[PDB]
Amino acid sequence: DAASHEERMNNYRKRVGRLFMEQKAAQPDAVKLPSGLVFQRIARGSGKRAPAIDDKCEVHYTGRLRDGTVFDSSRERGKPTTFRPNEVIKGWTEALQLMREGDRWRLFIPYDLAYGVTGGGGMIPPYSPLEFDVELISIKDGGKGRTAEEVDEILRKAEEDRE
Ligand SMILES: C[C@@H](c1ccccn1)N1C[C@H](CO)[C@H]2CCC[C@@H](C1=O)N2S(=O)(=O)c1cc(Cl)cc(Cl)c1
Repeated sequence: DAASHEERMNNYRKRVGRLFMEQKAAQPDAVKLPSGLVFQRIARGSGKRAPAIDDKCEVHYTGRLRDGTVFDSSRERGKPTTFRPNEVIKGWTEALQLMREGDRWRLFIPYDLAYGVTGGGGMIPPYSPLEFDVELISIKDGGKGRTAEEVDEILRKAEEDRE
């Protein structure tokens, strides 16, 4: 019945999403944080501060589903896409606060740090991990969050803690 089929499909989505996240975490240069957020660095920026929770950030991004299909991007929006960490999904909240201006990272966000069991916007199904290419162009008024030194402490610990 439709209700048992819904349960089966959500168990399927949960299982294959977990597989995706384990594969991305296993990449030789991927870094996994305690929350389950995984990232690969693409470029290192020259900025010296990360944004605070409420700093306005201009981000150039592309979002992909776990099959690789692009579902959103700055390019499609036309105008500059700006966000505060406290406005966005938890995986972005966490990543932005560990990025400085000019950083470009590939994020692999487990479903519980994205849209969870609900999904979103009619194109992100329940239980989806998400992949993003994120470049932090600028933080309005410079950045009031972590210093580069503090960011480096956190990210070095996560590299060193790799299982
Ligand atoms: C602000 C927040 C949000 C979510 C749901 C309702 C209202 N606001 N939000 C959306 C922004 C786009 O404004 C975008 C980029 C930042 C991360 C994430 C995000 O946290 N997504 S997204 O790429 O995952 C995404 C999700 C959906 Cl539902 C649809 C699309 Cl087209 C793209």
